[PDB]
Amino acid sequence: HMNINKQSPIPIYYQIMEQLKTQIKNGELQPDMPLPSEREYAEQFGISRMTVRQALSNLVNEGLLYRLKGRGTFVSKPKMEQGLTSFTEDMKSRGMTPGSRLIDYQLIDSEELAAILGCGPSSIHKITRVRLANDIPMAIESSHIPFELAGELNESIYDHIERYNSIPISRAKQELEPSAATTEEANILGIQKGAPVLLIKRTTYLQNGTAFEHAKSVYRGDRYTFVHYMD
Amino acid sequence: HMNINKQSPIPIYYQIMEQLKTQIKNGELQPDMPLPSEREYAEQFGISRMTVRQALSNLVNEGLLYRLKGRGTFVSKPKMQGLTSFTEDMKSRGMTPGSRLIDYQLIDSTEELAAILGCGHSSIHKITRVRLANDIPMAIESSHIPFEISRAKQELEPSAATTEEANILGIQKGAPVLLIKRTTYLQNGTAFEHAKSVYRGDRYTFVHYMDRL
DNA sequence: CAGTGGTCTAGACCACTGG
DNA sequence: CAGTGGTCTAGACCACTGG
Repeated sequence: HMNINKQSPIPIYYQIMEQLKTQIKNGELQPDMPLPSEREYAEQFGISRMTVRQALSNLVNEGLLYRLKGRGTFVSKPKMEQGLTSFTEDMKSRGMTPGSRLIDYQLIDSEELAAILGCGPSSIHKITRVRLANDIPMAIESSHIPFELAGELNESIYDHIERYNSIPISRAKQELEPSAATTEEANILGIQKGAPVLLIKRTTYLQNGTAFEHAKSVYRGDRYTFVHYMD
Repeated sequence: HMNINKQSPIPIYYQIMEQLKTQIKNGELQPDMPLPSEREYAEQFGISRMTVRQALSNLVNEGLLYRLKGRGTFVSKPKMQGLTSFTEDMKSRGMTPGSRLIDYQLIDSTEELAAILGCGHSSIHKITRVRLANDIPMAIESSHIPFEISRAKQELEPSAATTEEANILGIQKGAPVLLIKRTTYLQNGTAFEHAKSVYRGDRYTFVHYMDRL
């Protein structure tokens, strides 16, 4: 039971997206069942087929619908989410309360390797946090960021990056590698020395196709498994 | 320079997509230098604005270009992979993959295994290969299929080598290994292969790319 | 067959951007 | 200001599925 206002400042395709999205969650529409036609939709609202099509085409492009030559447009088979996740979002996803304990900060310059994150010789933020879940330490996170891409700040946080620049967030590159806990890794995380940890190098790009952050993290092997989902 | 076949059975946006893709890889077009206007493209080829826009839109959707309201459409710099087997994963690393079978079986279905995919307690293939890279042991892989493309689910977990694990791979016992459970589903929405692998920590790092908005 | 998505056209106004 | 992507319209032919 759908409603579209051509007069609204909110684009018509978006109105059609946002509402259908809920008609699916609410299961008012059922998977492996066709929707009204592109042409039928276009009439019911008194808009152009292509304007129907832009919303539908976006939803299919997001996996919520699918198409069959000569038959129609169909709703889909539900999904789960994790791409592009931070620790806080990774935890809320596992039903846990994310936490943060700052343990180190510095401003240091740069070897050639730090320059490899698309250096703009420059001054860098180096925040070393301890990541927690239900107040249990889960990981140690060393985050690397330039002043040529963030300047300075007093944080009290993802959006600052897209805010300080033209560009939004896009794609990310994670490198995982297994290790045994060093005595300081072990100490902080509260595990035995030599205990299995997971070393994650996450470098993150703008839609610029430019990276802003390179993060070396250490994750406890006992309480954390990396879950991933591709294609 | 760029060429459009309006009569051809391959659509015009796809023609535009494909060529542009190479002008970007080849660097004929430069990152952070804008493309010709949407309107400029439409004239230069003598086609409609919107069908140019379908090509670009698709490319921007693939991470290869980005748009700036009021300014234009710009290129992005980064490199390519995606969708992994052991063997494509190695070729990607400049290496020649190999396989040595060390076990094969058909066993009953236990419920935990059975919970993935359908019915169980039903005939399951269990192939255990030792995976090779330029003739080095890299992993020990126990792959599971019932005998009865799309999405994949990988779970990584770090560990220390058990003594037989160490044995095969030719590494010290207790050495850092990487435990990967790779479940892959068909377009059916039904699971196809469940693989429990063990990877040496010394010579292997897991690499992975993410998208979202 | 009448219906459907996939593609395509030749125009239109808007909000936004930079100089 | 003039240019750009963002949106929209009212038509069109096609190749394809089903009864």
